Amino acid sequence: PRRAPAFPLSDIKAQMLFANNIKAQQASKRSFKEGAIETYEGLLSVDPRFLSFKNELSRYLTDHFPANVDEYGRVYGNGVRTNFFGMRHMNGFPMIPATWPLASNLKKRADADLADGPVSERDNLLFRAAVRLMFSDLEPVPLKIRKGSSTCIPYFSNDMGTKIEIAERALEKAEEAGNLMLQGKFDDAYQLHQMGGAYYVVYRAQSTDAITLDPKTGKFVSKDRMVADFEYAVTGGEQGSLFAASKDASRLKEQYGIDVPDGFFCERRRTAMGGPFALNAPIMAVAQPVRNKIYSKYAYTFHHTTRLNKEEKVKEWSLCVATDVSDHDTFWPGWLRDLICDELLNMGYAPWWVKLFETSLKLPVYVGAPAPEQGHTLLGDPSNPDLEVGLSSGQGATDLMGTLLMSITYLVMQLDHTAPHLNSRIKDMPSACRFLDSYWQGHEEIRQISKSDDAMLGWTKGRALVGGHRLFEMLKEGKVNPSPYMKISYEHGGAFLGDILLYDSRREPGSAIFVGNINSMLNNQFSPEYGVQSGVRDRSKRKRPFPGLAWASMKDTYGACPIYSDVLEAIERCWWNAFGESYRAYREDMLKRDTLELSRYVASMARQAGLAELTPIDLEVLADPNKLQYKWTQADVSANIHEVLMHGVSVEKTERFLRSVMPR
Ligand SMILES: [Mg+2]
Repeated sequence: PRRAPAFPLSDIKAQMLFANNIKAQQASKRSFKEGAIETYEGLLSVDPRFLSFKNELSRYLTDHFPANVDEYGRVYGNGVRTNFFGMRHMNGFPMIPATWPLASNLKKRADADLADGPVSERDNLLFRAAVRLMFSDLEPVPLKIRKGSSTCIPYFSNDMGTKIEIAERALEKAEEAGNLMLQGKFDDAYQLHQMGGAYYVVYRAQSTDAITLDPKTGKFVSKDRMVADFEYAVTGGEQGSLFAASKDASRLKEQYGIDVPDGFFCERRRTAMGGPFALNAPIMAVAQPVRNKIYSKYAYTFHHTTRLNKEEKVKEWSLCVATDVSDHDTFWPGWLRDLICDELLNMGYAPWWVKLFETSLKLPVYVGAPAPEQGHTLLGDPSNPDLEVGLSSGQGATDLMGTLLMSITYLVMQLDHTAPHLNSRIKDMPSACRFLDSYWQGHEEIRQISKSDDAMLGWTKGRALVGGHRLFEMLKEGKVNPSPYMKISYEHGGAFLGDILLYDSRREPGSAIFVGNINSMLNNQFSPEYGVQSGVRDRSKRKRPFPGLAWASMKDTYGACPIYSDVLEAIERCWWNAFGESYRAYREDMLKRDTLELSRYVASMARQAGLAELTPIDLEVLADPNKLQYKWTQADVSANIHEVLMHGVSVEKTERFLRSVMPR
C-alpha cells in the first residue's frame, strides 16, 4: 500500500535540499554525534560526583516519598506520581538507534481502529466550526522569530538579519509560490522561493524517562522505547521491524572511558523536525494572529498561565477527567489537514496560501543520523509532496493543529458518552459555530481546558454529569477506546500543563488544588535537555540563556508541592555528600551571576537593576525558552523579556501580507 520513495544524500533530490555553504553542507553530512552535556558551567552530566549524587538522591526520595496516586489516577497526599529514578540518565548519550520517522501513518491509524475521516455529519460540522472560529476575524501582528533558530532547508542560517530578509522575501513571494504549487510546479516554487523541499530531522533528548527498580533482583530496568527501522518507516509498517532501542550505557566505558554506575541509562531520543523557513514564514504570519484570537476570545479553554488560573476553572466543576493521548504527533490525521484546507477555502482564504499550508503538512523528510553508520536519506519526493507523517514538529502551526484536533476530539467524547441532549444544538454550520463559541468560552455544562495533547475535561451539575462518571469508569477499566479519532486513556496522576491536580480525602475538584510537579523541578535542575552552550557568546541564542534565574522562580513554581522543603533538604544533604559544597549557595552564586548578565540584554535594565520587575514566568522562560514553545505564550511574558528571546519582521510588511491572504 505504497512505499515512500527514498533518496540517498548523493541523489540530486537530496543535494538540492542543501545550499552551497558550509553550514548547510555540514547539516547534510552530520554523522551520529554523542557526548556528555555541560549540565552547568564546568560540570559534565557524567561527572562521578554528580552521578553519585543522582544515585543517592533518586534512591532516598523514592524510598521516603512513594507515589500517592489512587485507582482513578488521582494524585493525593505527598503530590508524587512515580519514583524519582527518571534522573538516572547519562545526559547527552542517546538510546541506539533512534526511530526512522513513519512516512505514512494511514496503516498505523487503521490498525489502531481510528477513523479515516469525521464519523458523522455532526463531527464534520464541529471540526469545520473550529476552523471558522479560529481563523475568522484575525488582527495582524509582527512575525516573531526565535533568536539563534535555524532557517533549516536550504540555507541553515542562524543569523537574525538573514532570517528577517528570508521572512520578508517569503511574505512578498508567497503568492507567486502558492500559485506555482497550485499548478503542480513544486520544484519551481522551491527553486525560486525555497518553499518546499523537506523537513530536516533533528533527534532531541527526552532527558528523563521511566526507570523502575526490580525488587526481585535489585537491578534497575529502563522503559523500553519502540523504534522503527528504515523498512518499517517507508512502508508505513507493512514491512520491516518495530523493536526496543538500546538504552544500555555499559558501552560508554569501552567507547569513551566513562565510568558508568549501576542503573544509569542512555537517554530517550525523540524525532523533531525543522521546517524550511521560507515556507514557515507565511504560515507563522497567520498562526500568531490565530493564537492571539483563541487565547483572548477563547481564553477559558485555551489560555493557561498559573496554577491558580487553572484552579479557578476546575474548582467550579463537579467532575474533572485528566486525559492522556497516545503518540499524538504520529497519529495526527492527514484527513484533518485536508478538512482544514477545504474549510479555509470555503471561508474565502487565498487559495495560494491554503496550498502552502496544505504542502507544509505533506512535505518529505530528510533523515540525518538515527545511529552510527545510518541515515542521510530523504524520505518522499519533493517534486510531489505526498507524505502522511502525522504532525511535523517544525510546521509553523503545530500547536494549533494539535489543539484543533484535540479540542474537538474531547468535545465529541463528551457528546457521545455524556451529553446526547446537546446534539440538537448542532444542526448546520451557523448552529455548530454558535454552540462551539459558547462551549469554548466555558458557558456549557460540559467544559474543557486543553493545549494540544494535554487536557482536563469537566462537568458541572446537570444531565451530562451522570454520563461523565460512566465515561471516567470506562477510562479506568481501559477496555474500550472512547474516541474514534485518537487513542484516549486517563492520565496516571492527573496533571495539566506541568501542574498536578492535588485532591484531598473527598476526591472532588471543588477541594482539589493545582501544585507544581516536584519531579519536573528535579528534571529541570539535574537533567536539562541541553548543555549550557558556554561557547555561544550571545546568551539569548542559547537553548538555556540564563540557567541561574530558575532558582529565583523555584519557590513560586514548586513551593506549593507538599514535599517541597523535604526535597530541597534532601538535595542539600546529598550534594554535601557528593561535592562537599552547599547546593543552595552554589545556586545563589549562579543566580547572582545570571542576574548581572541579564541586564546586558534588557535595554530597560541598568548595569545592576536586579530581578524586581520580573515575574516567575519571565524567569522560568529565561532559564528555559522551550517553555515558550509548549507551556506559555508571548502575552504571558513581560514585553521587555520577550524582546530578549525574539525579534520581529515589521507589522507593516505582515499587515500587507495578511490583507492578501484573508477573506474580503
Ligand atoms: Mg495531562
